[PDB]
Amino acid sequence: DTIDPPSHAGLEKKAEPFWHDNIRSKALDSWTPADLLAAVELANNQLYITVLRKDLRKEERIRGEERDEGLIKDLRKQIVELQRTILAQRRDLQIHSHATN
Amino acid sequence: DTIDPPSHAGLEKKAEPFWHDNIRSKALDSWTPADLLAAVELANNQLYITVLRKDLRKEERIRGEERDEGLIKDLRKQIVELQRTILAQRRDLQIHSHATN
Amino acid sequence: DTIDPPSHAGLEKKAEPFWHDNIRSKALDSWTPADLLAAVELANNQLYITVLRKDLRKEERIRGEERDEGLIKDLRKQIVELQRTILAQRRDLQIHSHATNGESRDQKKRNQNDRDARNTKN
Amino acid sequence: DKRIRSDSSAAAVQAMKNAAVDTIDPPSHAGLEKKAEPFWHDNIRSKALDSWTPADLLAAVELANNQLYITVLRKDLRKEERIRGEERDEGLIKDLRKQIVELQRTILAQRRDLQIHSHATN
Amino acid sequence: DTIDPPSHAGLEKKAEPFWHDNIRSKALDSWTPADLLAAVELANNQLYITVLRKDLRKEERIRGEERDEGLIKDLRKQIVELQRTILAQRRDLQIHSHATN
Amino acid sequence: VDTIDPPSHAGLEKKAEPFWHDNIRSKALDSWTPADLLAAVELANNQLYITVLRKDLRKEERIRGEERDEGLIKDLRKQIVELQRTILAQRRDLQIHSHATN
Amino acid sequence: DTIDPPSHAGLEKKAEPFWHDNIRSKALDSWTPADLLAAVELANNQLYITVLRKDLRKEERIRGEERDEGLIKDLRKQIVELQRTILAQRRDLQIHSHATN
Amino acid sequence: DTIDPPSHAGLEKKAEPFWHDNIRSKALDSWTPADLLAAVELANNQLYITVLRKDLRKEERIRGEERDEGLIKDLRKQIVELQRTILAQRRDLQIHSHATN
Amino acid sequence: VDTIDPPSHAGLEKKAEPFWHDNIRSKALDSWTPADLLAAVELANNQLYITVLRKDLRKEERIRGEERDEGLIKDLRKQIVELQRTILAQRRDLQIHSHATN
DNA sequence: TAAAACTAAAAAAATCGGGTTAGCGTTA
DNA sequence: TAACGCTAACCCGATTTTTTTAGTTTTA
Repeated sequence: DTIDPPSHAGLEKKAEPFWHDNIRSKALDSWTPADLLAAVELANNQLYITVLRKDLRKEERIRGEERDEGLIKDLRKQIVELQRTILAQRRDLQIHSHATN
Repeated sequence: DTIDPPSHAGLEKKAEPFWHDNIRSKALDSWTPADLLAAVELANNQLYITVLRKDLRKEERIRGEERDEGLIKDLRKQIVELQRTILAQRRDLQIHSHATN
Repeated sequence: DTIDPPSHAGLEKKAEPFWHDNIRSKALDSWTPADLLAAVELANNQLYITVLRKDLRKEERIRGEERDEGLIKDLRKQIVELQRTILAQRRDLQIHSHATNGESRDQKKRNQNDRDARNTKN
Repeated sequence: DKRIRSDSSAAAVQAMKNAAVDTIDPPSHAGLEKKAEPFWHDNIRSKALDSWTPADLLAAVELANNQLYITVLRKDLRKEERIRGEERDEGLIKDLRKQIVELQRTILAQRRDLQIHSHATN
Repeated sequence: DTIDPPSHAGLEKKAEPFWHDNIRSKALDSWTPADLLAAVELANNQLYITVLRKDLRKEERIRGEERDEGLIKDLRKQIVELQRTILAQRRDLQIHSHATN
Repeated sequence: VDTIDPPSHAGLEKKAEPFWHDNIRSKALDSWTPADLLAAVELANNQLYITVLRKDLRKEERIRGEERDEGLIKDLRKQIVELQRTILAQRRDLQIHSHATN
Repeated sequence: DTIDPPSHAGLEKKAEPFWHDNIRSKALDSWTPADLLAAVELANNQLYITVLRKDLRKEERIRGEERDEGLIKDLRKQIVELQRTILAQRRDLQIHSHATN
Repeated sequence: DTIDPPSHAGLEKKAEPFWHDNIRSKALDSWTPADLLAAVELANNQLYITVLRKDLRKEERIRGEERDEGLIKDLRKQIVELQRTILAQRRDLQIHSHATN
Repeated sequence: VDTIDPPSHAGLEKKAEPFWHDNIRSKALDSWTPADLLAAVELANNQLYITVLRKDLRKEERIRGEERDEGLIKDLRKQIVELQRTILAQRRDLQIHSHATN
């Protein structure tokens, strides 16, 4: 009850869980080839947030002179940029809540 | 009564109270798998504001030469950025007041 | 009647007056659990403006070499940013005037009648 | 549910009831500055008294404080513009000029949010 | 016939000509107390443009080493910012052409 | 007669009069309010000022060698675009843009 | 048949070809005096792009130490800014395709 | 079954898989010559994301003094810029989900 | 004759002609005004210029070691996105975007 | 060389044209 | 004590202004 991702698109291995969730959220007939390309980019981004968040939690534990507040500031911003991009991607595929019921 | 969060998404442990509140705000049938991924990001952010606010109140108590006005300025900005992101996330899930009232 | 704020959300103690005012501005049945979380953030910000304004008035009194014009400039900007964020928060909860009274054009007459009353008096 | 027709007798009662109570008093916790009261009274009188919610009144304090604060900054600016020679701080002059425009634009947004802009009142 | 400006608002003396022109541009009954406050800010800005333009013409006459191109650049920008603000203010009072034509 | 005269206090520059006359003729004379006429002075002054800046820019572009100031050239180019975009907004505000006049 | 450009507006001599094209693209009766002023600015800009592009092609030929990558970058940006301004100007005069098709 | 890309447009060789997917997502009669040019730019961008992502994963493996956090920051931003441009391109060709579903 | 010829003064580059012909054919010939043809030259020149910048970029990306200029690489990448976005605006302005033609 | 400050375009908020309720006098 | 004749308040979908934001330039 799913589709398999395009080979050329380059879905990361740990992103598959995310891919399956996105595809199941809209009628299977309604996925075009163009949409499936776009869905790879969405899944990759949803994965990448988990990776950056891990990086950030590490840096926040360090305390004293070693603590890099500049890096902390950057990781915080990169996480918000991804989150907002993901909202745009969802809207583009019409799998945002307004379009689904 | 509620749904359980996706394992791969990475909901932080102290964010569960927030997760439960968000899911209860809209009919259970109307949550898709894509929406549940998005709801993890919302809950994590609602938690993270409480964490930053604690950090800020600490720095504001310090007075004299030790007081870092640059860090105070940054924490204040990061808190507004999160707040505005949360409004966007709510709208995307249709759990903002207009959609529920 | 009112609602009590969520424990986990972390409403600051001196923010309670603000919380009560916001909740009373819309029908109690119409508050969801998601909205109540959002209402804590609104109340905290309405409090925090009063705190920054106090900080600013202090710095503006200082004169001479000690006067920090850079800090004065920053506090002034932070106050406008908060104010604009509060307008967005209000809109999100539908407790801004448009949502609690309707389209602008549908307020025209209501107001006229009041202006009229106010003359008959004088 | 629907609001009373502005035709109704009922409507004309509320209007007369309204103008008897001339104004509302500002929330204590909000922190209206003392010299801002004149501005507060003008804003409240510009729309029907029944139509002010508790949420709106909090927001109206922020509007009044800003309308006052413009007069304060403008005084500061006129002082600096008189100074000439080496003492003249063109950097501060530039900043005061910008802060005044930012406030002005914020005030327009605040008015619209409370529905006391001309479109809603005329 | 006209209205008199609020005392506390602080209409500058040389701004009165501008004040009178703005008030005459819409029916006298239709000015509320809130509008009159707002109209002071409009009149002060229409005055202030004339003041800055005088300052600019002075600096543009100076030539050689004394010429301050940085100040010239700033005065030019300040004049455009005022002009754009005045268009917003006009719209807010409904004395822009669309509302009066 | 054909036109209106500009408000004295507004400060229409002398060489801007040709522009003023063109703008006023572009909409019915009865339809000009006192508020509009103030706004129309700012429009005319800006339409003049573009011609002045353009002259300044063409001078600097002729200079070549070490004397050539590329920083000033860059600034004059930007100032001219900002004015042009402001003029579009001003026209819209007076309803003398093409959409309103057919 | 065409109209002749206003003298005071300052249409550049080599811009006339552009002027003629723009005027012919909409009914002659429908040009007001205000529009003709605006049309001069459009024609001057359409000319000036050709001039900057020539400047850019010169700089791109130079190679070695003499090559100014900073100027190349600036000329590239100035050309895009003009192009986008021209789109706005066209729309304002209602000689864009939507209005004429 | 498909169309062949314009020679002058310059579709990169490894982009062909992407090209085929995009063309198949809309009725063949409905592709104009202008659209086909635009579709080359879309395909090239969908390819180029895979290339940048590879570059980024390399830099993220390096640790110690050699690690360039500045380059890591830049690659992360360039990937989001491409992704947002791709959404605009899709909308322009009407092969986004709203137009096809 | 199923196309139009470009205005001489507009300055269509020689290698841009293939692009010009494709754009003109994408909309009914009667519907091209003289103003549109000027605008269409700018569109064609930009569609060409992307191919030129992309070639420049691929050269710089091959260089590795100390010679590699990451600053130039960053700039070329940005210039390519700016052009792309401008082209979308130009298409819409001429009504040869898919919505108008489908 | 990073931090502050500008600036288009997209996402959002307000407005608007035209239709439908439904209250409420007022005429009988 | 009704029935009828208006209007005000609300509603749906379209379009117009405005804010927010992603992204660039500037300045110390």
